[PDB]
Amino acid sequence: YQSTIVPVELHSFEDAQVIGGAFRDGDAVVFDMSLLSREEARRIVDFAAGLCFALRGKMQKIDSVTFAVVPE
Amino acid sequence: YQSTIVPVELHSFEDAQVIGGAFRDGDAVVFDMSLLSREEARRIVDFAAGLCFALRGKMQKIDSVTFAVVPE
Repeated sequence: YQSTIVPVELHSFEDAQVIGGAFRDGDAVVFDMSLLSREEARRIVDFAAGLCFALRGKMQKIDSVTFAVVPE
Repeated sequence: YQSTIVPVELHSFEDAQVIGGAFRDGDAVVFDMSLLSREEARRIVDFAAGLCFALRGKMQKIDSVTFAVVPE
């Protein structure tokens, strides 16, 4: 069974849990921050860095509004 | 062998890895943000929330400049 990257269009910092749940279960996540304020985008990236640290994953910047988190 | 909470006096956002390493190994961490700028304190708390989410831990606010992360 294939494990396609989970795409997430973010709406607020509360959606950090959507990236977190998928990544915690072992899925790569690609997320879009273009509907967020500058403040909330920063918050998401910091939360995602904490996810990656905890589970030994890697965060990749695709562009100014698109990042991916990839499991170990 | 006892597992005493790890106290961390933070100096920059780079010290998120000090909270992260201890919490990832299963230690509770109590950290002080009184030497940080407002910007960096926010960044630390968001990174710590990502750590807690990933490993099913809990973050507790002690006061405006002191928080703890506790493993599951």
